[PDB]
Amino acid sequence: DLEERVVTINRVAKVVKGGRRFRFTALVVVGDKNGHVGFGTGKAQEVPDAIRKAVEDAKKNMVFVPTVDTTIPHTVVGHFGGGEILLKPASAGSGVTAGGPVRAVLELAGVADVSSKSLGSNTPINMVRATIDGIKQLKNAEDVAKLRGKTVEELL
RNA sequence: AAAGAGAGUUUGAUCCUGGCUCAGGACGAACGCUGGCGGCGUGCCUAAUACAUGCAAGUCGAACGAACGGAGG
Ligand SMILES: [Mg+2]
Ligand SMILES: [Mg+2]
Ligand SMILES: [Mg+2]
Ligand SMILES: [Mg+2]
Ligand SMILES: [Mg+2]
Ligand SMILES: [Mg+2]
Repeated sequence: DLEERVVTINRVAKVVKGGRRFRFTALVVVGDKNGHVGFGTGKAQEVPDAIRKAVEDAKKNMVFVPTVDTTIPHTVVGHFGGGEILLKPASAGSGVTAGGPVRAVLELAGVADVSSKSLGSNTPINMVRATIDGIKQLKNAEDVAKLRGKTVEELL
């Protein structure tokens, strides 16, 4: 299946000679606890329509998270735009410590032991983009062992 | 083995930079409302300002000076 959570909704405007027109832009993070997660944005005159459009957008750009032993294999840093998110492994039973959007994306991804810090701006969309970007350069022991032509025991 | 949570605020709406404020912990603490008990601790942070009253450094007859029972008269 696919579970979704709403992050934020913002009312944006645009000026015309007859006044102004407003509409809502909604950010939605979808994912399942198997290790798949994604984010999306929607825009509509009504909030539920924006949520539905954001969900449909998020369903099209899913990614995967390596979650060996329910923990990030190694620390990484995202760098998208003006946001910075640092993710590092945590011990078993430590829970998840993160900011709002980062907590949402990590919880929907499926990880249970990870600690993160925000080192940049606090704009939610840039925070989510930075978190996903940091998730990009994750690694698995088997994959790097195959890349370097050796076994896991030799590498670890 | 250890390993870090953010929020509000400049705009008609944005994205950055930047300051201000708040969410936590600790006192030899003080003030306000209130107040049942037990154990263990702490109590002039200011005037090293001025001091009633009492006690805190004396002891050795094995180196040289006591009343009584009591020799004797
Ligand atoms: Mg797009
Ligand atoms: Mg505040
Ligand atoms: Mg009191
Ligand atoms: Mg009282
Ligand atoms: Mg008591
Ligand atoms: Mg003193």
